[PDB]
Amino acid sequence: MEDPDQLYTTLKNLLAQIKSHPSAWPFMEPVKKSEAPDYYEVIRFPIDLKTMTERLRSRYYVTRKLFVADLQRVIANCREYNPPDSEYCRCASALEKFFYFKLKEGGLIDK
Repeated sequence: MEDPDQLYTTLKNLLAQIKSHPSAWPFMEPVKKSEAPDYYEVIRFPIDLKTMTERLRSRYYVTRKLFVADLQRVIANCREYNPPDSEYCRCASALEKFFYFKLKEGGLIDK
C-alpha cells in the first residue's frame, strides 16, 4: 500500500468471507474467562474475528502482513491452548484451510 484503499477493501472482503465460514464460530469473539479462566495469562496476544474487524475498521492493518499475522495467530493461539484434536482445533484446521485458499485466490500469498 501506496494504495491503502486497495488493501483495505481486499482485507475487508477477505474478512467478511472468513467470518461467514461455519468453522469461524469459536473465533468470532474474545474468549470469555468464565469459560477459560487462565486464557489471558497463557495466551499473551489473544486475537479473535471481532477484534480483527475493529482493527480493520480503525486502519490498524496498514500492511497485508499485519492482517495475516493476526489471522494466523487466531489459529496458533487455538493450537497452543486447546487439545490438538479438540472441536476448537478441528474448527481451526478447517478455517485455516479455507483462508489459505482465499489468500491464494486474492493473490495475497503465492499459489
